[PDB]
Amino acid sequence: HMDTSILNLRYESNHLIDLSRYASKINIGSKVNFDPIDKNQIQLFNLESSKIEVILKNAIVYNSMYENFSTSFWIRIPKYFNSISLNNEYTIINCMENNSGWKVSLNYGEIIWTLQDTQEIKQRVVFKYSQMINISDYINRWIFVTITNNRLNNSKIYINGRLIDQKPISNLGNIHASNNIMFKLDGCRDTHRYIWIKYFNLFDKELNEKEIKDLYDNQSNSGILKDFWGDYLQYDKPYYMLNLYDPNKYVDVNNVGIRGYMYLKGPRGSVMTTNIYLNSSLYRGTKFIIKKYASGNKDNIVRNNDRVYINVVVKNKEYRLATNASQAGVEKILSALEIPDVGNLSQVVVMKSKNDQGITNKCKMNLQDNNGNDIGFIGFHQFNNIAKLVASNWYNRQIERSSRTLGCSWEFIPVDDGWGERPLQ
Ligand SMILES: CC(=O)N[C@H]1[C@H]([C@H](O)[C@H](O)CO)O[C@@](O[C@@H]2[C@@H](O)[C@H](O)O[C@H](CO)[C@@H]2O)(C(=O)O)C[C@@H]1O
Repeated sequence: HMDTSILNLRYESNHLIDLSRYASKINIGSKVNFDPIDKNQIQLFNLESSKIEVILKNAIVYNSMYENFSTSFWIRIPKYFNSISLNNEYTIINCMENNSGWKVSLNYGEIIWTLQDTQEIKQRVVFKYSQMINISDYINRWIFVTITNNRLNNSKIYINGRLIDQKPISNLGNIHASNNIMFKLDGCRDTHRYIWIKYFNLFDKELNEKEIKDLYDNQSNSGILKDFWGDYLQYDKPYYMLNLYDPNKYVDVNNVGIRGYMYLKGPRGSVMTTNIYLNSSLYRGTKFIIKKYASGNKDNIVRNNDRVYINVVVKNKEYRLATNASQAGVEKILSALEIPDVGNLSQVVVMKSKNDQGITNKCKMNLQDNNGNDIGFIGFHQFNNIAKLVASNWYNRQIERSSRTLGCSWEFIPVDDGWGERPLQ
């Protein structure tokens, strides 16, 4: 019954603007980069001119002993690669003046919130993520940050709608924040560092748990499927495949044609920089390309419920993922077929977004016959110790979001500069 956002930065009507009633003024530097496909995604480099300043209407400048307030935004932070990034806290969102106010800063594996009163009393709340981990929910993936502040008790940091850390701030006095907000890498020693950011909001209350969940859901664009990094999933774009039940395996073929089969094999192998990161290799196996079938939309964005074809790239040539549904048993083994030779075989796939408590960006792929009847979600099944890819209605008959739909949960991984791995070929 009341929108509590007092700043809402959004790309609309050809400009990045504040949608709130305050219409705070925005100044964009010459070295700010925008995503051509998703116009709201903003890239800030470690350069002077790569910045955005917001001039706040005076009535919303924070100068108080008592007022509760919150902030939210989405961020995508490239993997830290070099020891130059160790022990180097750098500001990214600045509303400090004369050593009072608030800021968001980053450090190796950290997102930090700092409040400081006019007597120089400080409090920090921190989200810490490891870079020594097989598959990270956080490294180089879009994350939803929310920070809330109750002047009588705690400051809280949430990540993807989940509470991470809370610390008391009731000892802080008057906090006199800056007249402007500066989005800019300030004090970062790594010359190659950047961030992606979108949807920055300020709120004039402490947001509650539900409000934060709703904000997360709404801002996530659930009508559009996402790749592994959290960007829009696209047609005609090569992707490496991740199966969430077996994250240490990758997709391979051996032989194309109807006597061949797709399968999962492991382990993936590792990428490493000693003391800096140790992760599973992501660029392994045969790449998949999503192809337009039924969609009436002209763009290359894959939408929830889009019926598509899936192509497999083998030796730089495209083949069609298909199966003969007539085969005995509920599990229908998938093959990589010459596109002209697919005939009446089952090949149409319905793309669907999943969302739950686990990792973000999950996709399901429901194979259908040519009459539109379900063959089943694409997962895998053991045949003589070989984990062959299959379409199976066994998945569709399982309880939703429960652990038995893990095997048919996939993510699509394109090569990305914030990951830094070199493909083997
Ligand atoms: C709750 C229950 O009965 N669970 C069964 C399970 C279900 O039938 C299935 O998961 C659907 O929910 O099936 C089980 O596996 C069976 C094998 O033990 C048996 O040798 O062969 C069966 C098929 O002919 C079937 O595969 C399973 O998945 O564990 C048995 C389990 O109790």
